[PDB]
Amino acid sequence: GKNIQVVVRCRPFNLAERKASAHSIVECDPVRKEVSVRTGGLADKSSRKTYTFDMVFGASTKQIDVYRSVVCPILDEVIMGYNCTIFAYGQTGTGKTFTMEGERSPNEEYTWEEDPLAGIIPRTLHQIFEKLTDNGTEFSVKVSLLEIYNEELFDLLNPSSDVSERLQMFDDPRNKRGVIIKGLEEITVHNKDEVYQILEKGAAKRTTAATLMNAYSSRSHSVFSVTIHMKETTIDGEELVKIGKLNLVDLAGSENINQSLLTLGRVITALVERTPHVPYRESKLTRILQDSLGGRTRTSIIATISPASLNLEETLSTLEYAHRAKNILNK
Ligand SMILES: CN(C)CCNC(=O)NC[C@H]1CC[C@@H]2[C@H](O1)c1cc(C(F)(F)F)ccc1N[C@H]2c1ccccc1
Ligand SMILES: Nc1ncnc2c1ncn2[C@@H]1O[C@H](COP(=O)(O)OP(=O)(O)O)[C@@H](O)[C@H]1O
Repeated sequence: GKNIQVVVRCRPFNLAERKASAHSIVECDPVRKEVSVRTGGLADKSSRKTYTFDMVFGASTKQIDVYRSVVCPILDEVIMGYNCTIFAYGQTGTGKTFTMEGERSPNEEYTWEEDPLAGIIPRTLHQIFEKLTDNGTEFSVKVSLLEIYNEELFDLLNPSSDVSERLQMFDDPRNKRGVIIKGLEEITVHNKDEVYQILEKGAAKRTTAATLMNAYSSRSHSVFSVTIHMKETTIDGEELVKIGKLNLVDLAGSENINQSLLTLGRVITALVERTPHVPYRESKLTRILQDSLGGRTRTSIIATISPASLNLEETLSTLEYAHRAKNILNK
């Protein structure tokens, strides 16, 4: 089969950390695909815990590095007409949103297409209209942003209804690994020069959500999905139809009440321990992404961590968690 691919990304020290000359307890070595953590002692002598992953990125990693090495390959499979999912997992403040969405560089330095701080989502949409418009492919693109807060579903892209409007989900009559999400708005994206606008509306809606729900940005789970309908007309004249779907999942903070987060962990454990029963149905998150966990979707997890000594317990928790997920087998 194809085991779930797991990569670790350690973010750098923030400006409010360097002024204190903070000592890092995290060492990354991409070539060895390892991440080493200082668990005690001194900088002259100490013990450490090491873990090997499918890939490892350190503080110096740029957004372009992440996209080229992990996303590009995945997007290509999506273009081939396959289903793919990428999870962002880790403690609040470690880089989940930065990685999945990115942000705008300060003082309007670049346009959104050239902003080096752009994350996976914008780069993906942009490239999509770049690699397909390149070919004589007849294609369409739809996006949806589904968010889960306290086990309730919200549409963060519907410009018609406000966030407070919760959605309903049901099991799909056909697909046994799928569900039906009543009301989930799907937005057609005609061209890259329409991408930014769609994302801005999402960010804006997220602000109203923050107002209404406590610690919304750290406790919610978000699923940004992109579906590509393609009518390919190869140079040989044959017209092949393909449907590609990609799920960019930004999970709630993992730091020590969140039924979806608890269940995801239990689903992963059940899968790795080969336990007969997998509790997918015990949460909205796992029911919605059932196929991404031991199913027929290509899945990858980007675990984000802090290099600060103060986050040791949480960083170790994140690594152990990510480490275990490597043993999951999809098809
Ligand atoms: C001023 N500096 C300090 C902060 C500015 N950052 C900011 O406003 N940031 C929010 C906005 C900024 C613009 C996009 C938006 O988040 C956004 C919303 C979603 C969502 F899931 F909601 F649909 C998904 C991805 C993105 N990516 C951002 C992006 C970043 C770079 C290039 C292209 C697109
Ligand atoms: N690789 C990185 N390089 C530079 N800054 C980063 C990086 N990862 C995160 N940050 C910054 O640290 C803060 C937390 O990142 P964020 O992605 O919002 O965390 P999370 O979504 O995991 O809570 C933001 O201010 C962000 O700009």
